[PDB]
Amino acid sequence: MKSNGCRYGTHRVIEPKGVLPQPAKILNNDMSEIWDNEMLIDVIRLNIDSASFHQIKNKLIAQGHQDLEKAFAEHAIELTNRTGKHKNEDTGSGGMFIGRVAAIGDKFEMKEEVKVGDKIASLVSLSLTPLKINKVKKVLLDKDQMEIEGQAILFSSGVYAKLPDDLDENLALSVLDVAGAPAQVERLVKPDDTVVIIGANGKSGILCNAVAKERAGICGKVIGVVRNENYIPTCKATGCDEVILAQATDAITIQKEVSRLTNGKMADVVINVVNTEDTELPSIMAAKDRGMVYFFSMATSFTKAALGAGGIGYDVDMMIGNGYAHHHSEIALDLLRRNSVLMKIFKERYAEHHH
Amino acid sequence: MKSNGCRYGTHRVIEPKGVLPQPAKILNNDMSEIWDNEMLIDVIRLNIDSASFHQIKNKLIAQGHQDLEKAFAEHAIELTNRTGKHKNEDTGSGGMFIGRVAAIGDKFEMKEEVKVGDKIASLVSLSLTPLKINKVKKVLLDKDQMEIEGQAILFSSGVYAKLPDDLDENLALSVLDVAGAPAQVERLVKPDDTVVIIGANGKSGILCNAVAKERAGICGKVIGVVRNENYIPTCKATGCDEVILAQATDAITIQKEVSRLTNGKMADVVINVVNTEDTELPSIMAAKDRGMVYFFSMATSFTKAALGAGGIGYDVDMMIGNGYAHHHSEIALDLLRRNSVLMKIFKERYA
Ligand SMILES: NC(=O)c1ccc[n+]([C@@H]2O[C@H](COP(=O)([O-])OP(=O)(O)OC[C@H]3O[C@@H](n4cnc5c(N)ncnc54)[C@H](OP(=O)(O)O)[C@@H]3O)[C@@H](O)[C@H]2O)c1
Ligand SMILES: [Cl-]
Ligand SMILES: [Cl-]
Repeated sequence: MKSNGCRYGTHRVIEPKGVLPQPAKILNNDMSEIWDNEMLIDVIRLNIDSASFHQIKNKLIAQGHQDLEKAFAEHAIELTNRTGKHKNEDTGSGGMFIGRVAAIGDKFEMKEEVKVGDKIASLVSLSLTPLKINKVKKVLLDKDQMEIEGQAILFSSGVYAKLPDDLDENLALSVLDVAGAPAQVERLVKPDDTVVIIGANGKSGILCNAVAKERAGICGKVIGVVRNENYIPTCKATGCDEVILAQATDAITIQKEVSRLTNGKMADVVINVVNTEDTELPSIMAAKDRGMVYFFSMATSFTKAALGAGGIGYDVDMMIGNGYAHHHSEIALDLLRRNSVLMKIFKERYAEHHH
Repeated sequence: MKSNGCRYGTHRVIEPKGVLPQPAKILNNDMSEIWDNEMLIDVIRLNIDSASFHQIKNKLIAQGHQDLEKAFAEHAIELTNRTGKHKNEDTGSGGMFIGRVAAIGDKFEMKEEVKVGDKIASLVSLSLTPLKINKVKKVLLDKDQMEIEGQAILFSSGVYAKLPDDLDENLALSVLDVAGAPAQVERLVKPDDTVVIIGANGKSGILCNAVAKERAGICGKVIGVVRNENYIPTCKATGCDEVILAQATDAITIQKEVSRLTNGKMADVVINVVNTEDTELPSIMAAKDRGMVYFFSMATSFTKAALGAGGIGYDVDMMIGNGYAHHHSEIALDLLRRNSVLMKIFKERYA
């Protein structure tokens, strides 16, 4: 194993030469030998980023491909062979994965105690991970996941977690992919706050609904936004006091409905968890003056948010959703254990149980 | 005056019929009749964004033509008369306009007090501004300016300011262009904070250096980051206690040098104002734990920031720098009037 390993894994970077793995366009996908403080994982399953999966899927369809599950599998193997990593070349987003530890480097900065063989989750993005895909066993088009056989590198700077034993690996894969959303909502929402959750039926949305109502309290107000009337009971069961039916791209409808529901006061906090483009301005226009707009979505464009707010004279704080926060995996899992409505939904949507 | 006017400009949106003036491709430029909540202005000069004027030029050179200034005019007439606005259809950008108020709507949400015939600067992009161009008088290459004889609409949600009576027109516009940056930094910097300003030598950077030192005060520490050793005196003159020499795209150098100047404590606040790509992680890696990173540059990539920080286990807050903040014009003009060193550099650079 090579000796002088950058904990950020600059030694894997190929192009351009002076940037770190995530902004890098091409990384080193050679698992023949690892560096001194890397880590090798035999990859079970990829959870591609929802904003990315949705963009690739719509790309393959516009390209006219016949068997999406095959077209997607080819899309993965091709891009990972050419770039070294599954980073979407149009959105910049990645995803995460679960696997079994193959090789711990001599100087790997062991955080959580894991030995060779343990089954862990890479909570850092696929947008920075050197990944080799040998075969794609299965594409799950409606769950953003891919069973594969392959290997990936964890740098000593990366975030990882030994899988909980109380849940199945696929439910754990799903909750951990968005564990940063409820952790951040816990910090943003104060008692008596009005919170608007745009994309409230989604995977991170239903966790944010619940945490938002816990934090805002009996006299706070949680408002979900969805475009399918069938989602309304789930949004209310997971925390929403009110639900607006609107396209997340519809700024004028969302602003009028939030205004009506709040006597013109609008929202202290807006949480954006959709996976499509052009929802920046609708998110901004739901916020009270000097309110907080937290963009968790990887379909967010920095330019549409910045110029969207400025163009209409909105002075609101606009945050870039950080998928990492300290203890987020513990905080997310604790939310599931405390909330059985949420645990039931997650198992039904993302786990593979029997009866 | 047409009633039921939308403060956001939707009533002047033609294509697509579901989004706001900014992302829309087609706008209505009929200045024959304005809405009750609008302001008609007589545009004197069009100040196209550098990257847009450095695209209409580098496209017309290919098809030949003549003069280049004579071809930019033709392009703008066609774009504004068809699209309804001067938003580039490739870079998606547009600068600002100066001119004189011609009509004030009855129910218009007046911000700064102006009258008919006052000379205003628009603080929203041309990318959302209904614009009609009757004739171009001159096209100022390399300065990105366009004298015209046209009119433009500001919506009740627009932002504008009257030109100062006590500062050069070009000096004031140059500072109005970046006024959102020092206004927002004075909210983020607390007393005794370590602040790192990446791009400390630029136009918005020296404004941020000064605000950062004022707010952080005698026992705080302001650290500039520049690529060129000739920039150190300017940074110090405008507030940096220290300057780091490094390429903005070099996270590992910047991180080691900030650890050096701070005994490994790093920055409570990192301010990024370089207009160059791949500077997200270099900005993040200068922050201490649970520190704040402010991205003001349009070169920022949302996913590079979000997935940069999460990818390395950095629990820092990251903010999209708004080009607008309440009273930002007055806040930046007052910063210039209070700070003579800053004022002199500005007049020397942009007047
Ligand atoms: N910051 C990070 O590190 C990080 C990590 C993971 C995820 N993310 C981002 O967070 C977002 C949510 O992730 P997720 O796993 O929760 O995704 P998800 O399960 O697919 O949820 C997306 C939700 O958005 C809704 N939606 C999308 N477009 C809409 C529109 N135009 N109008 C109304 N609703 C719309 C969808 O409802 P429909 O059924 O109506 O489409 C769905 O409920 C994604 O953008 C993802 O990229 C970021
Ligand atoms: Cl612009
Ligand atoms: Cl404090």
